[PDB]
Amino acid sequence: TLNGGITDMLTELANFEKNVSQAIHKYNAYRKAASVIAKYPHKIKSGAEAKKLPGVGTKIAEKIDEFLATGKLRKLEKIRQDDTSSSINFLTRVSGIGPSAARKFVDEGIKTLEDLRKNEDKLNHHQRIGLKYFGDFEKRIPREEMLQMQDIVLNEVKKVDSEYIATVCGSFRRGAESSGDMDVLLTHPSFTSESTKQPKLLHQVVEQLQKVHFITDTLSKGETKFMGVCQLPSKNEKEYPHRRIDIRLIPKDQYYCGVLYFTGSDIFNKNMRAHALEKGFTINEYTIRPLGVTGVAGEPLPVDSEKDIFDYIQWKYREPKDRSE
DNA sequence: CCCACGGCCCATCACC
DNA sequence: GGTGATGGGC
DNA sequence: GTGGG
Ligand SMILES: Nc1ccn([C@H]2C[C@H](O)[C@@H](COP(=O)(O)NP(=O)(O)OP(=O)(O)O)O2)c(=O)n1
Ligand SMILES: [Mn+2]
Ligand SMILES: [Mn+2]
Ligand code: NA
Ligand code: NA
Repeated sequence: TLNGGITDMLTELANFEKNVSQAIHKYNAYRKAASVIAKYPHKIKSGAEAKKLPGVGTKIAEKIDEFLATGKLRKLEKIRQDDTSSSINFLTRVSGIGPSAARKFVDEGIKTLEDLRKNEDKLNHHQRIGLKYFGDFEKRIPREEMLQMQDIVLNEVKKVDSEYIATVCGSFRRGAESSGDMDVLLTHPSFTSESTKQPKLLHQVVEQLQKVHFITDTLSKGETKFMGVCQLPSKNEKEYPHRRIDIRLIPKDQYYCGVLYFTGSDIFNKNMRAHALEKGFTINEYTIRPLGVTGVAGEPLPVDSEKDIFDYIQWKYREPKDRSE
């Protein structure tokens, strides 16, 4: 909340570049600037002060100057008033509609929730589910409900096979009081980086959760990755909101790089890979690998904790609750 | 000045 | 029909 | 939009 007025401006500018301009690198630029400003311990009094930070350059500093002088930014006013940009920005709030589809709809004169209902025939399955649960999907999930969800997922997973390990990651694991969705990491001793020892590994768990009517809809489903919709049961009382759930099956011998990754935050992961590279390592969601002189990655290093990955790249260990960058 | 900007799974659509 | 191309998501 | 090169 120290520099919240600035980070809101930068976030809104970022979304505009992603959704409307389709400039993904500008989007990331703004997001980067917002994050670096966000973990800055003094409250910014001028743009030149902010320009000291990496990620904040000339253009953003100007915008910070204009904002601190007037409490708003003209560029954002023009954007909000512009009706095509407005329409396109809104449609992307529907799951399954990205910058491309949103722009295509608006060009056809389709630019509201009602217009989407009226033209439902033009939506794919994903976009239809997103439209259906539009309100629910923009609701935060209180941590109290996450724990109820966690209990159910962990248990039904046990009911299929007790050797399964299901770990809730994401913002939940970072100890957030509310989450946008539920992220589940799944492993089994059969599945390592050396085979396909079980087929239907992810299917069994998905199917079991559908059977107890916890999972209600499927957005996508393959052999290692499920993207879908879930809902808590009601005791008798108003229904719980339908929630987004992601399930990711990962080789058991790569569990810790997996849980590090799926815990996030997404920007923290960009920071960690960025530092890891300066220290002669390449990290992804699966492994950490050393680099030779030529910039050629060796074979995966041994990992048996999250702290192990931190030690290689010589970072002091940070609790998941301190990765919300 | 100029360019690189963590990446891969899954669904669908254009094209043959 | 099978594909390669692309979008959307994490 | 930014910073390293
Ligand atoms: N581009 C991306 C997208 C996601 N991720 C990782 C880090 C995230 O913590 C994890 C899950 O993403 P997520 O569910 O969209 N957001 P996250 O759980 O961190 O916070 P919420 O908005 O869900 O409450 O995937 C990433 O590293 N790079
Ligand atoms: Mn999440
Ligand atoms: Mn998620
Ligand atoms: Na700077
Ligand atoms: Na969307």
